[PDB]
Amino acid sequence: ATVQQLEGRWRLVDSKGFDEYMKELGVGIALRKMGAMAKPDCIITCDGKNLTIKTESTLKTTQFSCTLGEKFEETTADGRKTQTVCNFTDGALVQHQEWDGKESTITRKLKDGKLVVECVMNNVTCTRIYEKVE
Ligand SMILES: CN1CC[C@H](C(=O)O)[C@@H](c2ccccc2)c2cc(Br)ccc21
Repeated sequence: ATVQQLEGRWRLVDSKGFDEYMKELGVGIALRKMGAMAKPDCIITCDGKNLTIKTESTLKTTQFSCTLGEKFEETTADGRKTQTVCNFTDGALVQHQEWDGKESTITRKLKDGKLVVECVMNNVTCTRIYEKVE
């Protein structure tokens, strides 16, 4: 498994636990409803150690870029400003966020040709499955 194999445009086909993960983050109702109903595409690009992830939908689009292994300020969809680090480790892209004494991890991995995105904060989890599209 390599970080490059995650590259491309992917479209959301299934979600579980997302609303509860947003509740654990303390996301307010406006943003939770938009999350309930955006069916985004996730676009992953990686050039050596440079990574960009763009999550795109008519409701909401976010994008960040980083260097793998280097701490950076991420503005999240819900407007947190986190200190994030992304690494490709044990065959998954692991995005670790720390802010105001709190932490959350988002992992992205290939499983059976699908992109599986898993979020966790304080044992509250979400799992989102994306299929590779043109
Ligand atoms: C870190 N991600 C992972 C989960 C979601 C995804 O990429 O499918 C993502 C998101 C972004 C734009 C539109 C809908 C959902 C999201 C939304 C939010 Br409100 C908080 C974190 C978060």
